[PDB]
Amino acid sequence: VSVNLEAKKTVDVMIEKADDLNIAVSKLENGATVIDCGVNVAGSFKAGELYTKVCLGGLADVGISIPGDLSEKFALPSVKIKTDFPAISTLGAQKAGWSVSVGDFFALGSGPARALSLKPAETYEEIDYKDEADLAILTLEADVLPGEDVAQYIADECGVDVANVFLLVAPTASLVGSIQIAGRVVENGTYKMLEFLKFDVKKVVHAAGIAPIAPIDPDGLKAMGKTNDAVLFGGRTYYYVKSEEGDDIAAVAAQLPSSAADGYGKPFFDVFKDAGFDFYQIDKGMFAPAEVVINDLTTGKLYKEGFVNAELLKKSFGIE
Amino acid sequence: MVSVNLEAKKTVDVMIEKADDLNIAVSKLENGATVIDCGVNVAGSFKAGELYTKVCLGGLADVGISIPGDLSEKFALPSVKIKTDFPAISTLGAQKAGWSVSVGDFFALGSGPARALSLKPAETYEEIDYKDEADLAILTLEADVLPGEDVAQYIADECGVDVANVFLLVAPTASLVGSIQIAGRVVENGTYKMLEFLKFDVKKVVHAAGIAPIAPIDPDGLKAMGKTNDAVLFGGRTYYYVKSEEGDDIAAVAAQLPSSAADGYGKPFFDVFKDAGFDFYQIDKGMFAPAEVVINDLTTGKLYKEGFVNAELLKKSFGIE
Amino acid sequence: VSVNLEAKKTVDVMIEKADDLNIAVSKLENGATVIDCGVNVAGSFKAGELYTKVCLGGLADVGISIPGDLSEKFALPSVKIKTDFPAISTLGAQKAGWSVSVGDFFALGSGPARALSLKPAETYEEIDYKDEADLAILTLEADVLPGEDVAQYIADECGVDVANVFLLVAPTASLVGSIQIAGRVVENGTYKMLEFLKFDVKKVVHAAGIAPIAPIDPDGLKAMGKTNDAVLFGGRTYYYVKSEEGDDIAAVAAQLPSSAADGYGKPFFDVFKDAGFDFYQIDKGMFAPAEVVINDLTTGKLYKEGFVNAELLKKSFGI
Repeated sequence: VSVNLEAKKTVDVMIEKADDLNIAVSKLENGATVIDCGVNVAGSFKAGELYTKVCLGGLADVGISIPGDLSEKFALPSVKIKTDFPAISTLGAQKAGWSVSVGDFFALGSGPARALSLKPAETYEEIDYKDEADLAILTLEADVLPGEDVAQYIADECGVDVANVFLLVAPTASLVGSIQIAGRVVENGTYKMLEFLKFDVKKVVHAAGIAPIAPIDPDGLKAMGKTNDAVLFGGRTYYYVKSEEGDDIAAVAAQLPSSAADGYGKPFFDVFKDAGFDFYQIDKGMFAPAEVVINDLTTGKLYKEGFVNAELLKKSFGIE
Repeated sequence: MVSVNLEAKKTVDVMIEKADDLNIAVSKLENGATVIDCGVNVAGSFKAGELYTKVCLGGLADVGISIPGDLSEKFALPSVKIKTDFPAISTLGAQKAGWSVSVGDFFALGSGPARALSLKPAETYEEIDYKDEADLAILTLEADVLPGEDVAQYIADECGVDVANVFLLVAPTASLVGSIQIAGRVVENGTYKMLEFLKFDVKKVVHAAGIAPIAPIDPDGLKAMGKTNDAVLFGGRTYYYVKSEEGDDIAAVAAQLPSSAADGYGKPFFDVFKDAGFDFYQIDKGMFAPAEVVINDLTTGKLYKEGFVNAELLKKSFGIE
Repeated sequence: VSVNLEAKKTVDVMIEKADDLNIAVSKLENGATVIDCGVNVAGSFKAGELYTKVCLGGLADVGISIPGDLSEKFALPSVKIKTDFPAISTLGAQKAGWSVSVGDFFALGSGPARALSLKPAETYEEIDYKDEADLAILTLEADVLPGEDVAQYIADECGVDVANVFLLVAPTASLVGSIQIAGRVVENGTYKMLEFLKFDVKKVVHAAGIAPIAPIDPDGLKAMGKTNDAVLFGGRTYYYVKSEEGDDIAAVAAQLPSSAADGYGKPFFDVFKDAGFDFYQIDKGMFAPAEVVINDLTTGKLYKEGFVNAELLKKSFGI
């Protein structure tokens, strides 16, 4: 299964329905396409949904719901994810694993083009996947549009013609930004499983999750904080795994939630501030869902750890 | 400039092709207009109600019917969810029931895209800076009987289209599609209150979403009006993403918007309407508003939340403990 | 409306997208099609959704929602159903009313082929429906794939050529099993209406419901238990009915939930174990949704009976 060929099905919908989605498609002088989903345009709920689905290599279903009840409790529009290709979609494609630095353009790149450039190499080793395709689709969290030199750099790294590169872009501080980041709820768990817990994510057979769409804050530092908090305080995840002899799934579940990290307990913006706006001072294990539920198909066991913390989410977003 | 009639026609064509699957009935009038019965002599269906509602929004919103996942003892009902990235155009340019249709003994409020050709009422279109241009007109009608040839001819003439290119969708208040389409007005009730009562410029609403329960169907048209209003006024949640300008007081828009800000809030609408001697004039029109309102001001990053979903009044309205 | 012809629309998507859905399509030498949705394959969320839609004869919408609000409350991925053909979809097709026993293959058969073989006959009389079709589509809750003899038995019972038989199969203990059993939340109430309450289910005009996907347990008895429990402690239903003079809809509503049954209150596995693993000692009225909501369109009345029991769901699932 090819993440670039599969994601191209959704890129084609985005391009055909650009006007309906409040996004803007441009062609660079070299033939690459840029799809502005939030820099100079508003984007839309559906554009955010489709952008997230392209980050996932087309190997997940993405929806926007309003979960929550007939009661006084706080509820928000939320992004739900379902995937039956959990390592490939979330780590082979969605993870923002490519540092894109060209002139004054700096952004983390996500999406299926990462599975042609193999960014980073160790992820593709561990999930035993690589793509083969003649087009490359990357999504970029950035406050400006990339130009011709960024497209050429991505083309060369992916081994494709630059006229076959497609770049989707939206700032952190946009609706599409809030949606795509909430849509990383499942990814934050599989990456913590792989990098921090040393759990083999090829064992995760199915996965789903949901996290709220953070309010959009025009300050990019504040938007980083509120969008991370959406996942960390508001996210729920469900992983269906096939354990093997010697695995300790109860420990994986207990270790996974954001609350197991050191420095947990404050809105991200405040954590990052306490840390001197420096990542060396931050436990990256904090980047994880609020709540983790794991069904081990090998034993029939169900584990539930963490919980959604509505008080900390409301603190983050500025409401009582 | 997007056309609400041409966009809604994509959904009308699915309703026509799938009419038997949807439990609705399409007829052709002798003057060539099309009538789509979604509840007068037919049962309609969940999907008919979804699609009816999408047509009322001009095709410029997504509409779903959710069955809530809530593993607790709390009361929960099937609900209508709305998402729109054209908020004033979809909800006010199309959805709002701004046309009083009175022809012989047929009387109903007309909603949907045809309003944006007949400009009903004029001030809405001036304030949202939108008018359609189309050679067909689609109107939905909350009525207990099917409209005939003269009603279609009147709508065609007011819309400046040929009557053969008129499409009328009809469902009683007291029907499944009536409860769905009125729950689907959850976002509209806030945008119209912003425009008409709070004098807020709704062209500043960039995105909007909302959800409201589907009221139980009561065969008494006056009781059905009360229960379906109550679904929004007590059960509706709304989410408005706005771009404020200097001098706006978004905190005050948020606080002023919910149904509970109105005088007379606090009883089922049937009882409010009766205590008021069944006359719309004795009613605070600010009462027609969502239960809960959340506003994200994109200009500042602020989040505001006002009002609340009132389960006790939904249960009282619907007759359950 | 033909439940076989309508379900074939979904079968065709399952066939075309088999690799994308982690299911396996095979053809037997006699030309029948077997679609393995969980025996030797993982299946998927979308396979389970489409399997459940095929069980309902294509006459319902099925979704998988990822509920999970902003609170400490337990929430699980759940299956939602909406239907405007409630007796035909849930009893004429979905109900697992056909005992399939051929050699050492034993399973209950669900889906549209039941409306050709008329299994059982009384259901088709009471709902006033029968199909007419030249293909037959059956779903089977089984731990092994059926072979040519099972396909030929189905073909002959349904009056079709075996080359036009389609069998979908998944074990109880699989993702598709958990999904398709949670998808029976509305059927559990319509069957109990017809069989236990003697209520005429042709009066149900619309219906919807939702139940959680149970955790998958590889023990088939424990899987039977946990997937039952998803509906009987976790399921909500909504029936829109048209009562007539003489009907007592308040009594229907009160008598329908799982909690009105004898032996209610323990996870099903434990109920069943106490019963000596014998369906004779079990009140089958316990196979009902946890919560029942009825709107009587003739009167405008709303009734709500039963309730979701999150503590017993948690007990059943071991958390």
